[PDB]
Amino acid sequence: IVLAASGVEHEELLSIAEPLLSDLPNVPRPEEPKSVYTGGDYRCHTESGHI
Amino acid sequence: IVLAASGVEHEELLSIAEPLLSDLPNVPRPEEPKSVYTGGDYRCHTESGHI
Repeated sequence: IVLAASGVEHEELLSIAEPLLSDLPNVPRPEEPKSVYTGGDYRCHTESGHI
Repeated sequence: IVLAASGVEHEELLSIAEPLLSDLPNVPRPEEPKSVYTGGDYRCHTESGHI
């Protein structure tokens, strides 16, 4: 998680977000899944109601 | 057009069906269309309410 402000001086948002967002428990980020690039082909002629 | 009967004497059937079909005009038969075999592939998933 990450906040991001575009018009807020840092002290305001920090003093506001510390009391609320400091309670989330600590857990180590699981690894990312795996994707590979392969060839392929896909095909679907439009509906006969459009031909 | 061809008439095919299973349990009928030929002469009676011919006598009945001669006055009705003999009047059709004669015309050369059009040449049969053609199709050449071509290996291909087809895929289409079922409606996704039944997976």
